[PDB]
Amino acid sequence: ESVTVAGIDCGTNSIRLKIARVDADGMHEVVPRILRVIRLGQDVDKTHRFADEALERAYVAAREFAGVIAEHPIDGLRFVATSATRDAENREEFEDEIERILGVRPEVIPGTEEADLSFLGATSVVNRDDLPAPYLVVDLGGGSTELVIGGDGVSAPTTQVQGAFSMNIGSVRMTERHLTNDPPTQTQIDEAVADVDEHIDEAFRTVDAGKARTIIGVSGTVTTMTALAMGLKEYDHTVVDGHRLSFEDAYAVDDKFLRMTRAERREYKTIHPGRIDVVGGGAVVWSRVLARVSEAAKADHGEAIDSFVASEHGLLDGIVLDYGRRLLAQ
Repeated sequence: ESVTVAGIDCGTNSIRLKIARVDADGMHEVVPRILRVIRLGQDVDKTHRFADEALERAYVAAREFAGVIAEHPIDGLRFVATSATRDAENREEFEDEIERILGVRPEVIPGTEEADLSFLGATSVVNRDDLPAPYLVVDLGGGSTELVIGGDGVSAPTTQVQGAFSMNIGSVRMTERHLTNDPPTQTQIDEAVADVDEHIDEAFRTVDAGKARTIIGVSGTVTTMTALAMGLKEYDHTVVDGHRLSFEDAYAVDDKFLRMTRAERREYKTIHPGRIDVVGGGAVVWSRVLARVSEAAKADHGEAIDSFVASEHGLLDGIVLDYGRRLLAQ
């Protein structure tokens, strides 16, 4: 018995579609992730509502997805909406139109549910021979960044969430709020940094991040920076997924690209055209989250974290796996 489900993850910078088969032995890809960087959360941090052109870019993507889904029968579809939709005061209008295009009304899940699913998606395939738990998963999105940590596998299962928090900082939100100059000035960077560390302080009061022995980073910013640190001339998910990057290499690319002009960034084809404008915001968030989790680890059990593993499996996989296994019961 196995159901074939379709999943859509609608974030702040992009919207993704994935369709797969799900049974007792995990999931089996039918349609590997289709990415459309529609920037639906553009200016939402300031305006608190979706812009007309954003809405429209989303409907264009939606209609294409409806087309892809209609090319293979499915037992169900779950459309998940995150940060950008949580903040948009005109979200109902948005949901009303996606509902008539895809048949399903989008779900605006809270920040902790987003973290739970993201942890599921990234942790259901890790190789225990290579990565020691607790697993701390960082989903750095356009508008939100969640920190989720599981058990060490002794006092509690490695797949059971021990702490989860969704911070309201992201690659998009931080760029629009602080990094206004091309390239950003030291003063803008310092203000982005100060804003990020304050959110981390709040997050740490909830998530005991110092228990981490392995940092898994998911989403656009992490994978792109990792691809850049590897010297890739064009993006290639197969080589980035599961790659361990040292903190030294991570701080270095993060800083180079942060301080880079948008014209300079474009020379690197590995960076999706739709991420070039906000990569600076992701660089600052990522570097600070890494530095803070490391310090928290050394204080917790006397060991600093000096690397992280990039993963191409995040919220989407969690969506399709959860929904799938949820249908295989009801």
